[PDB]
Amino acid sequence: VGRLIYTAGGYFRQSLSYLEAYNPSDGTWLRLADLQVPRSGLAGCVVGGLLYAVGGRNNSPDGNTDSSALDCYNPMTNQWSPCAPMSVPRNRIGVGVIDGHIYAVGGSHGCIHHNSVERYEPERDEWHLVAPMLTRRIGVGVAVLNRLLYAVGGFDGTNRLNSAECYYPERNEWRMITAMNTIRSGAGVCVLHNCIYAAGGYDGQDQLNSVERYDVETETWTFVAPMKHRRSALGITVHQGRIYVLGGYDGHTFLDSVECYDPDTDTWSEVTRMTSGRSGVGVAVT
Ligand SMILES: COc1ccc(S(=O)(=O)N(CC(N)=O)c2ccc(N(CC(N)=O)S(=O)(=O)c3ccc(N)cc3)c3ccccc23)cc1
Repeated sequence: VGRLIYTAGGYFRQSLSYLEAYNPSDGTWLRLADLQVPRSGLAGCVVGGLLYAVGGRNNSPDGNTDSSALDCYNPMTNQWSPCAPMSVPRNRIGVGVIDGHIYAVGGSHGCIHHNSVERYEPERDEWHLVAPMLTRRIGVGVAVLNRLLYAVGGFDGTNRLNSAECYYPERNEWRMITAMNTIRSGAGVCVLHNCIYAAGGYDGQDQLNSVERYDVETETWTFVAPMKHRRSALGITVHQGRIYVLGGYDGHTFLDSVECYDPDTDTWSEVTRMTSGRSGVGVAVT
């Protein structure tokens, strides 16, 4: 009877179709309607209390194909419903919500490394392209803060990135903001109390466990306590003023651990474990 952390899809051995939700007050997991097609490297977001699944890579009998798909899940009806697909496929995608619109940002088609972002209008059920990013980004993290969209880290097709750019919908243009002190692709990026948090990811050498935040007051990146477990391609969300990071890859095993970050005490604790270790999930809280 509360807001829940949903995790859709993921990977373990092959692409996953699970939808599950976690209740933080009683620490319990719920099993909900599976995705109609299994996907990993998708992103999740919530608009108008609906759960949208964006992008990822399909796994199917035809083959493993990068997805263009947008699908919408209603917690009241426990039902998945297809919507209009994006202009292009996008694996390793990031998404953010501004003014009840979904921004699909970056991602990979084959090895087209996208730098185009498109915006979906739920009422109209339409996707319309907007200004493309300055940089090509896949495995990119996205965050919205004061109606400004941030794309953080990723891989441009040749380099792993520590830059981050910020989108002013007002002007429909992108500007580069201060780079992170760490190169992160596949990171977890969320907003919490006027900070963007980039957590884990891959710097090109090893999977990361460090966490840094961009304080927009200072437009500079600080380090904070690190996670207990290295993890790349994690899912991240914020719930009741704490950060949650779910699963991911450590270079060795597919994590099932869920860690919770208290900004007040600047510490991480492991609050639970998922039912199955996985990575590349989409996460949203409604
Ligand atoms: C073989 O073992 C597996 C390890 C992970 C998975 S996955 O389910 O999580 N998955 C599914 C997909 N490709 O769609 C993904 C894989 C790699 C990514 N990165 C590349 C990027 N950002 O471009 S990475 O930086 O995080 C990274 C780099 C190197 C290593 N060794 C590990 C991770 C992803 C980034 C965002 C979302 C998903 C990603 C499946 C098998």
